[PDB]
Amino acid sequence: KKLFLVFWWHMHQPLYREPYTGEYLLPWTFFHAVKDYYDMPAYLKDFEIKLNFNLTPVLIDQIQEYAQGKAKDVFLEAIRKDPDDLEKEEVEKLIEFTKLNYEKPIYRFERIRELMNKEKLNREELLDLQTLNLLAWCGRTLRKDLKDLLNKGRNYTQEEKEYVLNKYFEIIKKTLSIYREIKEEGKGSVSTSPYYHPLIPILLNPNCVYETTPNVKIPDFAVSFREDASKHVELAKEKYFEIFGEHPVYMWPPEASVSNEALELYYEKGINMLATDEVILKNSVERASPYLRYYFRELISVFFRDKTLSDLIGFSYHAWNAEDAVRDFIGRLKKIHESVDFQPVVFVVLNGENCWEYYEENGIPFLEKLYSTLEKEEWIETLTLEEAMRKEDVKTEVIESVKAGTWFDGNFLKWIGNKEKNEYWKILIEAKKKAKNDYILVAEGSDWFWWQGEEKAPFVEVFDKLFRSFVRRAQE
Ligand SMILES: OC[C@H]1O[C@H](O[C@H]2[C@H](O)[C@@H](O)[C@@H](O[C@H]3[C@H](O)[C@@H](O)[C@@H](O[C@H]4[C@H](O)[C@@H](O)[C@@H](O[C@H]5[C@H](O)[C@@H](O)[C@@H](O[C@H]6[C@H](O)[C@@H](O)[C@@H](O[C@H]7[C@H](O)[C@@H](O)[C@@H](O)O[C@@H]7CO)O[C@@H]6CO)O[C@@H]5CO)O[C@@H]4CO)O[C@@H]3CO)O[C@@H]2CO)[C@H](O)[C@@H](O)[C@@H]1O
Repeated sequence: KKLFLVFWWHMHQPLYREPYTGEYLLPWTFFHAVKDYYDMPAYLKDFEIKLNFNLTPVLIDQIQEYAQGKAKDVFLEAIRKDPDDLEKEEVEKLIEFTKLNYEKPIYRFERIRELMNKEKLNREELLDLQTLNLLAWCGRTLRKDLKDLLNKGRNYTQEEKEYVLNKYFEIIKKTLSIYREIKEEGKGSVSTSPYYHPLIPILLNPNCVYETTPNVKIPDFAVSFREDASKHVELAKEKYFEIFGEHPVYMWPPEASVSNEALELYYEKGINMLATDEVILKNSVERASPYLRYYFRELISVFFRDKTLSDLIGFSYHAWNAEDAVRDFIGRLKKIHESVDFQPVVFVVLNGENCWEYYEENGIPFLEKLYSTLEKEEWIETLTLEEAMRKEDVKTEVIESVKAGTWFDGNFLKWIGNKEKNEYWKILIEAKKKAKNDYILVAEGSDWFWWQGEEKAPFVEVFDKLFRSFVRRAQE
């Protein structure tokens, strides 16, 4: 009797490329590419288990742009430049960016603490700040090549910094290939999402917000987004086929978001399986075991992730020592295993790039201990998505209706329902009436609405500038 364990690491970045200037206004795609997007699948070279990945098409577009040397990245130019050539504005952004990341364990360099305690910075100190910002995002693979520079800790030259950049761009150029490689070796499945990561249920039917939050106020949706919802899915299928050579039969719905109408859309577009959130399961059915393969109206397979295990990795285990966290994780799988007659299916689904920066050593002690330990538990079988979709010896159940929501509390309030978030929807609704091109699809990505109307964090104004630029460009 086995427990079936399915990791599904979701990788996404909204489009940071401003459409009028072509500049990448935040460097987060570059930094998560060099730290995580290559290195998360690359674990499969060293550990013989199954791990699955989701890549949004908008992320893939940006990785390709960086791999070609085409990406004009404003912050990265502030890193690359000799400090003598830095504008005052570029020095401020470098200092701001350091302070934002300063308490993260990946930034724990003695030299950074000293630099941030100085009132002014000369060229040598700025060179250190530039290079250490780069070295802080070093991924597992380059830890070996760059160990000399990591141990040096200070007194970096312009040529050492350019060496690090050259090795980082080599990593980016290999990033799409490693996803192809682990798929072709059978080591993991790769999925995608609707193209710009929108909230499909709201594009199809905004009234679905009332199923969980009946008293919320939303704008007047006087235009249809339903064919845009189709286009997001259709364009992602085309991109996926081009990159990976298959029609996608599974997709990750952005923010785990589902509704009855969204499930019908996915099925109509040929999607046979997806996953979503446990809170949605509990909001929708009575005997709500998340260890079953569900069939929505006998038409599309639906797994519900184990929210606790997914949240433990995402939010809690960063502060634990690696042995304790892995013992706790395995102990929780043991409890699941002993609590049921059948072979349970355990989906662990979370973002694959955002949590590691809070773990000691960028999560490498934790993930190496976890994957090493899973390799030796005979009663746990890690599965690809294809295997989980087809495994015959699992328990199943038919489900006829879901309560629309997302993995944020089972509802849509992170993206709609207050004055500021509603103002973005109103802008989009008005722009949709005059849209002439697919930049209206870009503006439907969930991220713009996520950041809107929150407490003012650094660079939040950049997301707003991008959103409105795509909305403006869509109408021309
Ligand atoms: O809340 C305040 C916040 O303050 C601090 O966080 C700081 C960061 O420390 C700082 O670096 C910066 O954030 C940067 C970030 O570093 C950049 O990489 C980038 O963020 C990207 C991100 O990297 C991308 O992956 C993408 O994020 C999408 C994501 O792909 C998508 O799946 C979804 O994911 C979030 C989801 O919507 C949330 O509900 C939650 O998910 C949880 C649920 O909460 C929970 O209930 C549970 O069951 O499951 C869920 C899954 O784990 O978190 C998910 C993120 O992991 O949406 C996001 C966002 O759309 O794109 C973003 C960019 O859009 O840019 C940012 C901003 O510059 O600044 C922030 C804030 O200042 C603090 O350390 C942190 O803990 C606090 O949360």
